[PDB]
Amino acid sequence: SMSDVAIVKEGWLHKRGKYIKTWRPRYFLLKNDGTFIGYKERPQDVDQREAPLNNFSVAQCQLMKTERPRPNTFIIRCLQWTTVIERTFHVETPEEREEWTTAIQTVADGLKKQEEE
Ligand SMILES: O=P(O)(O)O[C@H]1[C@H](O)[C@@H](OP(=O)(O)O)[C@H](OP(=O)(O)O)[C@@H](OP(=O)(O)O)[C@H]1O
Repeated sequence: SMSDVAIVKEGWLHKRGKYIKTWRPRYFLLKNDGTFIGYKERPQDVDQREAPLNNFSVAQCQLMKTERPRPNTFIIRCLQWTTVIERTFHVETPEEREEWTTAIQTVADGLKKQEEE
């Protein structure tokens, strides 16, 4: 339950439009349970956390790193019921990128191990 109610990583990143190719600021939270919730601003109190901007599952995903159109870009491709969603993000260093990427992967491995048994 409670590990399964925790926050793995949170912080700001750039999120690119699907179609309108602009980077936009989002405060994101990586949850143990596999949800990835994003916000316009860093969610102030608890009450603000309850109106998110972005919401997807990242248990069952591919973590890909790219250097276009910006260095330290990454793409998350994650299964979402019957379809995949792909989302493109950006951070200032490859080391930040590598930390975000490794943390997402940590959440997914957590749950792949639970599905196995
Ligand atoms: O702005 P454009 O390029 O037209 O494409 C939008 C944005 O990328 C949205 O990201 P953001 O909401 O951060 O602005 C995204 O929301 P999600 O990534 O949360 O799904 C929309 O997905 P849909 O509403 O799901 O179709 C996608 O259609």
